[PDB]
Amino acid sequence: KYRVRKNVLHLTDTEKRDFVRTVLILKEKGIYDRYIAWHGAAGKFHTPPGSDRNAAHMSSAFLPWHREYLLRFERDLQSINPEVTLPYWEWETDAQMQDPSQSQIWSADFMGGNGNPIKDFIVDTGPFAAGRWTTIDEQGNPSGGLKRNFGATKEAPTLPTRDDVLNALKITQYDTPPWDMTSQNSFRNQLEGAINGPQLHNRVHRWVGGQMGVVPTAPNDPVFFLHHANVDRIWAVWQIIHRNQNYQPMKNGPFGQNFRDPMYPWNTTPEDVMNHRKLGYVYDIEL
Amino acid sequence: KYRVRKNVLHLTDTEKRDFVRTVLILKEKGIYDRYIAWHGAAGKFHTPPGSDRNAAHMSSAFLPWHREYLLRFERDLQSINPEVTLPYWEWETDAQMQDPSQSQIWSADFMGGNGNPIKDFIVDTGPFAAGRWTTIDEQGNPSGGLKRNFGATKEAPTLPTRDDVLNALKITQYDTPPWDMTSQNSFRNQLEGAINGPQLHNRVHRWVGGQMGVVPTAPNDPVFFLHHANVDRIWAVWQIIHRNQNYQPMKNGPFGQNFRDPMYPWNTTPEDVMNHRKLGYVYDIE
Ligand SMILES: [Cu+2]
Ligand SMILES: [Cu+2]
Ligand SMILES: [Cu+2]
Ligand SMILES: [Cu+2]
Repeated sequence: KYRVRKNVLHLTDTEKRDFVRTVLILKEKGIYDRYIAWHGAAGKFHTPPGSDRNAAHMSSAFLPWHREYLLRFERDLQSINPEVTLPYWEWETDAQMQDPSQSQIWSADFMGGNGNPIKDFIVDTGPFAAGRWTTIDEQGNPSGGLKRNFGATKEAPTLPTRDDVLNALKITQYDTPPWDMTSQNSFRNQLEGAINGPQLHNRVHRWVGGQMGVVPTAPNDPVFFLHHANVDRIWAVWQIIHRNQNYQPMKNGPFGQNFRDPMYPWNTTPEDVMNHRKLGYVYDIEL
Repeated sequence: KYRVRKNVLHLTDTEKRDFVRTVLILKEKGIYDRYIAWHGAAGKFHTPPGSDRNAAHMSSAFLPWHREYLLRFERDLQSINPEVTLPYWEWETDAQMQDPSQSQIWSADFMGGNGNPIKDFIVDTGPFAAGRWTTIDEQGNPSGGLKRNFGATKEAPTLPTRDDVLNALKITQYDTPPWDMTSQNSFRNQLEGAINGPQLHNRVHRWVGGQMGVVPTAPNDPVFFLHHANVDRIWAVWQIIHRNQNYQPMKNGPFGQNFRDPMYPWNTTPEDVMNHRKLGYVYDIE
């Protein structure tokens, strides 16, 4: 319960500065790119092979995989600066703004702003602007700078709402057979946002555009973690509320999606990460 | 010094059988694919990005990466059957055969044969023949069966010799800057076989052909692990010959390559695996 994960909006200027500084060190040290590689690597690991499901997306392990991912990332942040925890991007409240792109998350002392359409949507402002921050492609090579294009798409013009989130929280079953993009009455599939998609998680990715708009390049934007922190938070809340509903499938799902299978590229199981508090962190709204 | 790793040729018919069994169980359970994927994923992790070095090859970590690789793989074998250990293919003595394709390793009770020249060099004999063993491409999709094409290439018509190995054992330095394939007087580079390549390690791969001959697909062929078992043994010998040499670079190389850097996709450092005996295994003949 010790590590407290705060809403981006409640961060002090000092906190915002400290977080960015720590990320920039993770980048400079070679560590940040391991996260990009791990995420892409899970996308190529299909469960079972030739299925549309993979280790991190399109099936039950979507939630615990990303939880494990953020935890490792946070420990790395911590090892540079023990005062630093992983903030979350409460995007359903940004959604309530007349213009969500005016959110303070996108300020130059934080994430920086939207892309420059004269420079093919290259991010120009903030700590991660072209020149200060280099990106990698799906092959592991430099790809020339962060891009963003907020709301550009027809299918994802807006961020998910507070009501979308509340409706997902009403769902009873964690997941359902056949444990994929077609599952119904599935919290997992709901939060992930395949149900009449893109909705919720998938929608945020789409809305941001740039590298975030394409799954294998998504972690290239540091806001990927802030976004996923919000997803992980929504999930933790679902668990608090539905205390007897456990992870599914317990067994006899595809290998890698069961409660006790390891989650490639790790040996970590969904069981290992089910109780977030046990992992050493808590979300501010729990207090 | 408890788990002992044997020469393929010294295995009993039943050791061979149980090894084959255990591999097949690993495949069926989905665990084998993790090894294919880890290996391909580390091949796309360049250190630094854009360099020709990657986490697992063409730089210093090649030896400790694969040692860690086989360590985890053998543990997985063990969890199915505590009697099964990783054998090693001693390809330099096989090279002394008139026709190395007649080595017992390729018998039908073990690894199976060379590919069938009529059926696109699809392997059709042994436990891993098409219809009995599915294979996977660079992108993780099914791909239609094991292939092999022994000695079919101008660049590797033959396996490496006892003398190739003996010579590599003479190099004084584990490795040398710039910690890549151009490294001179480098043990790691010699063994990997980029010096006037393909030699040794590189050569064994090209000689086998099929999935073995292209690095991101190589672990589709179970013979990968037997080959790298031998590479690992060879490093083990060298370390004993040069007892006062250590791993390099200790701190000057790219991140991922230094003594206490983690080796993607694991947190394991080279340091963690410098002592194979500490890891819980020894090779028959030491
Ligand atoms: Cu993801
Ligand atoms: Cu995502
Ligand atoms: Cu390799
Ligand atoms: Cu190899």
